Amino acid sequence: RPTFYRQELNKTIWEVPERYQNLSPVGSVCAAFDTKTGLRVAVKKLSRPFQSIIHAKRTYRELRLLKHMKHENVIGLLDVFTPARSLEEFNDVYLVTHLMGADLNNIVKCQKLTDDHVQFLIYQILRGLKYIHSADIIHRDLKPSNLAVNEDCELKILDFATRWYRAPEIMLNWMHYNQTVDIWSVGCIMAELLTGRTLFPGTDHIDQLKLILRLVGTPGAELLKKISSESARNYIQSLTQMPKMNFANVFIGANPLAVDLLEKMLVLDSDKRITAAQALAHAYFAQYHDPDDEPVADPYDQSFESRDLLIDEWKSLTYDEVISFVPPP
Ligand SMILES: Cc1ccc(NC(=O)c2ccc(CN3CCN(C)CC3)cc2)cc1Nc1nccc(-c2cccnc2)n1
Ligand SMILES: CCCCCCCCO[C@@H]1O[C@H](CO)[C@@H](O)[C@H](O)[C@H]1O
Repeated sequence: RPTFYRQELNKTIWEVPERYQNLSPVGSVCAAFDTKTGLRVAVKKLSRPFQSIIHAKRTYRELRLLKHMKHENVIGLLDVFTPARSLEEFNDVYLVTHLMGADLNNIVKCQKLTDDHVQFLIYQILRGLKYIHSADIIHRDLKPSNLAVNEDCELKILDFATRWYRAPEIMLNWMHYNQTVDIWSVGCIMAELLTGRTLFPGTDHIDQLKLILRLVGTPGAELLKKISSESARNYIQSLTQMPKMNFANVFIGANPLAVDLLEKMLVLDSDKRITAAQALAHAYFAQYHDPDDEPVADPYDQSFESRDLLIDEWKSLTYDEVISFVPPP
């Protein structure tokens, strides 16, 4: 067991192994210098991990999730620790990842992208997503500030305005969503990268749905067939502004294939939305698409998700996960 040390930061007690030095708060996440490796790291101290049942499950969910992600386009776990010598002391959890230089927002402000940047950047997201999706994990909150990019235009997916990127079925509250909610988002992100501006800058969610509907159009028979509620079906029709544009005239100076890919991602009907795996093979990624370098996830046991347990059991589960962690090489 390493030796620990205490520090008060922006009115909060951080205690970490001395391995991590020079903590400085970026937002409760500090940047720190991992002296084992000389690399800058990010340290998250989970707020009130075991305060309620809901908190306890999320603590656990995030640990499991971080312990599973092992792909170059997705954030991974360097370290997890607790200053606690035992289960009974266990009340803090800290997670460690690579520190990130920039997110997609920063890249946006700082340089105007080549077509070739947009291809390489979206390619990485999709390759990340084919790996998340293959584990039956749905991101749900893809947006530029959750995409980290280094100096070589390499990208990692993480999770820390969200709605600009949300699939419309989420904003119309179905209890059941599939993985292609994440593809809606990728298309919102791509569009932004090519156009320089936000595709649906909605003041509120109904504003969002309106902008969506005038660009992609009102749903086909085939999709109206799948909506059970008359109220829903009426409400949707109730938009209802100046018609399905052109789409292609919103992106006029862009690469014809980019625009084609975007047409297959920004499909109202999530049954018809292109998947990450299919999107990988779309001609717009001809420069990067390598079929033998696009791996899928190991089996991932999320039977815990359906489970309703006591704080202490969630706290115990989380403790086993902490104790059994194996650092990467
Ligand atoms: C230190 C840490 C601990 C945990 C996480 N967690 C995650 O990144 C994550 C990734 C994917 C998911 C996927 N997921 C599936 C289900 N749902 C609903 C969404 C979540 C969730 C959390 C990130 C980090 N890293 C992190 N977080 C925020 C900011 C920074 C950071 C800040 C500044 C400079 N460099 C890095 N670094
Ligand atoms: C206002 C524009 C939004 C129209 C409704 C979005 C259509 C979303 O698509 C729907 O996704 C569901 C969610 O899992 C699936 O069950 C349905 O099969 C699919 O058609």
